[PDB]
Amino acid sequence: KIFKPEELRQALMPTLEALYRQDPESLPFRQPVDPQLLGIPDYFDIVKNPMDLSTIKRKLDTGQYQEPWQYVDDVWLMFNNAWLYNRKTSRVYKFCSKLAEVFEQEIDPVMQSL
Ligand SMILES: CCOc1ccc(C(C)=O)cc1NC(=O)c1ccc(OCCN2CC=NCC2)c(C(=O)OC)c1
Repeated sequence: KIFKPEELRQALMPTLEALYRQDPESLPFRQPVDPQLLGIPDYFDIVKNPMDLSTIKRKLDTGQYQEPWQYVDDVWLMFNNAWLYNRKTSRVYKFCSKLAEVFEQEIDPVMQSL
């Protein structure tokens, strides 16, 4: 099956917007982690493949995904980076867990429809 870029955008962008809409939980994920600004210079020593909502959105807008599972992989890369880097008591870690719950719920019916 070939998935056209606009088909993927129409189906998958609403699932990304569902993550963006989460407040407070999406706020640390709306832009790439800037380790200098945030005062966490060890970040890139631990997270080798950074990912965030704005990068995923740009990839959808520029047709960088051929298959739905590639989009899902990037969302999960974002989650796994945050669970890897952050302590389990931290805001970012617990916010990540909430976003993963939202995403699981949103992506399932969409995948059925694709
Ligand atoms: C200090 C440690 O922070 C982090 C550590 C790890 C990670 C990840 C993904 O692993 C992320 C962060 N945090 C951030 O990236 C971050 C970035 C910007 C934020 O807000 C943006 C601005 N707005 C809020 C203030 N006024 C208006 C506009 C936030 C935030 O607000 O989270 C609650 C977090």
